[PDB]
Amino acid sequence: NWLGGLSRAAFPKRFVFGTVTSAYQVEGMAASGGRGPSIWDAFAHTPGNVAGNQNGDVATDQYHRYKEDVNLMKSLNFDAYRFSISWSRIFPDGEGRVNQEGVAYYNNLINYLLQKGITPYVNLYHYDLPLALEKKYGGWLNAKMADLFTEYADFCFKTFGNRVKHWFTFNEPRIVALLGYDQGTNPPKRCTKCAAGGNSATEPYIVAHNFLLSHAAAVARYRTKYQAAQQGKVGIVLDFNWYEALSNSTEDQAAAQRARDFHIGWYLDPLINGHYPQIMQDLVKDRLPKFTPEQARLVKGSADYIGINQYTASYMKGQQLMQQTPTSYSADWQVTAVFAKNGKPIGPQANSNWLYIVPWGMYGCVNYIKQKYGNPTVVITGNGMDQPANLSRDQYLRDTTRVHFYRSYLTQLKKAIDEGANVAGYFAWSLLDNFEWLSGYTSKFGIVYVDFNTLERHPKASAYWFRDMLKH
Ligand SMILES: OC[C@H]1O[C@@H](O[C@H]2[C@H](O)[C@@H](O)[C@H](O[C@H]3[C@H](O)[C@@H](O)[C@H](O[C@H]4[C@H](O)[C@@H](O)[C@H](O)O[C@@H]4CO)O[C@@H]3CO)O[C@@H]2CO)[C@H](O)[C@@H](O)[C@@H]1O
Ligand SMILES: OC[C@H]1O[C@@H](O[C@H]2[C@H](O)[C@@H](O)[C@H](O[C@H]3[C@H](O)[C@@H](O)[C@H](O[C@H]4[C@H](O)[C@@H](O)[C@H](O)O[C@@H]4CO)O[C@@H]3CO)O[C@@H]2CO)[C@H](O)[C@@H](O)[C@@H]1O
Ligand SMILES: [Zn+2]
Repeated sequence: NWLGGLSRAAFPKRFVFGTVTSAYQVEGMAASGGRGPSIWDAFAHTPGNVAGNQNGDVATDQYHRYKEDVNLMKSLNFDAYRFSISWSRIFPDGEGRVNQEGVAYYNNLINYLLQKGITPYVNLYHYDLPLALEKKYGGWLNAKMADLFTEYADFCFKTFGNRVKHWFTFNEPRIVALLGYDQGTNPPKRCTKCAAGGNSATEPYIVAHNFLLSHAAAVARYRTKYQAAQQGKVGIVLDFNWYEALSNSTEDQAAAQRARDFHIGWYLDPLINGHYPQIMQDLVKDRLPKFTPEQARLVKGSADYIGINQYTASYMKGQQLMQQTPTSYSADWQVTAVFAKNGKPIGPQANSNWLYIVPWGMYGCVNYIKQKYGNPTVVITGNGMDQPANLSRDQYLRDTTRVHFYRSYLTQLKKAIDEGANVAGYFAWSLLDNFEWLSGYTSKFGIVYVDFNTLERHPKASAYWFRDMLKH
């Protein structure tokens, strides 16, 4: 069957199904309703940065259309909606004055979701640092971010936490560290060779450390001030793509494990075990900041659940570990990614060049977290694939590849859960075609088509797939 035996009955009782967006990617009204600019507003408005010089000024205009979009998700039988609050929509300068119109938007959205029986899962941060904080403090390079983020988090807990019971602090700090500070292709565009300055061998580690410390401080505030009354939870969202040893050699198996440690262990070992992975300590040495015992104790156990964004997989080929002059976080891994084995590609690519369709990667990631980290509560916080630009409306709607993608990936997730993985929920990226960062509007991840000329929504085949699969 086109559902392939999948239904709510195929997953644990009370298992949560949702869709996901992020503020800058869908809201629009980027310079309206009192919102202050983020580092992404500045970046996207700079010619050459984004495909077609596009930006999120309007995006999908969810700001005005949110009731349409909530009605749609309810009609598709989803239980939950993961979205983010724009920090600069609440605090236009990142600190100080509150934008009451901004607060009103999120109240209206949260209240309508609950009215419609959709549980809000709320991210505090999704790449969108207030520009004022980047300029004044140097953003995530500054340890003061822990205080600044905590004050922002505190406001959100106070203001929305009587209704919001499922929080995330950050979205993919690895990608911020990697693209913002190693490669320098995302804001603030820092790297060794970059015009804005930087150092690809040191800054990604500083940035990751400050995300972990800020996460821990915000959760400490939640637990000490808000938890007793509000009785909600706070997690974090981490990207994890699977790495499989290219061969059964000791070298290749070590390479795959090294890649896992530099990718997900970078954050999970501090969050679960209170230290960075040993291999990163051994290889990165004095470039890897050290948690004090007090900080390690604040960070350890500070996530109530682990959000995982899972998309793809690759093979890893090893080498003899070498003494090398440090150049970048990326080069520190001492591995080679490989996308074919025995002459056959690991899988076909979606529109995004990095996204190989490899459903067994979902099983790989979830099983690995279960076995390595004491089976923590995991939520799949984003999974999906993209169509290219320039298709007709009807071609977008007949998204048979995406239907196959979800059926296969969810079957692999089911396999891991049936083997005992502690997965509490699953969220499809995305509800809507949206502003896909550097790809702008040239990458279409939605189960719902958005006509970017008219802003009309049209559910794709994959939307009706979810509706059928999720019927109560
Ligand atoms: O309906 C509005 C809109 O829907 C869009 O999506 C369509 C798909 O294009 C179409 O293929 C899909 O057909 C499903 C059907 O809904 C299921 O009920 C049926 O399930 C069968 C299954 O085939 C058997 O193997 C199994 O044993 O039994 C079940 C249940 O009896 O499977 C077919 C697919 O083969 O329906 C979607 C939703 O309508 C359309 O693209 C668009 O044109 C429509 O406007
Ligand atoms: O994109 C959809 C949606 O989900 C989330 O998107 C994240 C993904 O979770 C994350 O895996 C993805 O990471 C990519 C990254 O964007 C690429 O820049 C990077 O490219 C590699 C390249 O493949 C290599 O050949 C080269 O050597 O190195 C570069 C990196 O230096 O590959 C990784 C995947 O391995 O990034 C997405 C965001 O850009 C987000 O939460 C959401 O907002 C997205 O819309
Ligand atoms: Zn509008």
